[PDB]
Amino acid sequence: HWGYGKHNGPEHWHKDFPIAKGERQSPVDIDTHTAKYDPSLKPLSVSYDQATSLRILNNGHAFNVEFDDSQDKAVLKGGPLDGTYRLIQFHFHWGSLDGQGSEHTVDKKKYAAELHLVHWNTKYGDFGKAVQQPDGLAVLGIFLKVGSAKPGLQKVVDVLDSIKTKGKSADFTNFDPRGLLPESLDYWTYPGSLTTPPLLECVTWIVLKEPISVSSEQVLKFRKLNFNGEGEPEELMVDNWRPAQPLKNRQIKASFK
Ligand SMILES: [Hg+2]
Ligand SMILES: [Hg+2]
Ligand SMILES: [Zn+2]
Repeated sequence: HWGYGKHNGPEHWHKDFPIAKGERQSPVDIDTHTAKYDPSLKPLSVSYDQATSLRILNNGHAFNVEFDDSQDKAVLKGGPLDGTYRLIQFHFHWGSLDGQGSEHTVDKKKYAAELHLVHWNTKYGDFGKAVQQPDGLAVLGIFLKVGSAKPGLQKVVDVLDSIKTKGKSADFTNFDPRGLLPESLDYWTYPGSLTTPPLLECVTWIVLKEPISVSSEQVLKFRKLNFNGEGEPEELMVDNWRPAQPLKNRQIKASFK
């Protein structure tokens, strides 16, 4: 069962998920001097005002904040995207130290964490169907640096106690993901994959240039979570990130000059 340790971590995934060595795997290093401004991108539309969060869940590898996605409540459109993509869940990847934790990197710089807001292409009807398509998914990726507290993140931080171990969930309604956005919507975009098994190559990545700042205390609370389920040897949930993968035959575009 895949994880992030020595015996079941990213170096092992290809054995059960051969696509791990595929042609459009994620994450990737974003070489800022190789990415090219793309004037054919429309502005990005992040419409999260009617968002309907339901629950937070520790899934053994991270925590998902889940959303009701049966209607166009929280949606991503515009930018490199055709049509409407519905928010289904968000989650983070983080490190054991501030010097690591992000999945994407910018000129090889690792941020302390990365937030992924996962959306699925509404013409495919549901999420399961979206993941059979090369344009099924769009992930908004937002870097986290240690700094000032992010007030919009505190609700999440405060619930972590109650979902310490694998399989625990807690009610998590009326959470507003807008509080997790940086001021600018400048981004890089490339065709990629999910960064966890089964590593399906269904993703349009939209990675914001501007990181959000979180507090040391905020990040510290992420690191108190558990990989293991209740009553098992304690393995702190830390360093749940896949390192950068071969760019291969791919182009990263900027939305900004
Ligand atoms: Hg897991
Ligand atoms: Hg796909
Ligand atoms: Zn992720």
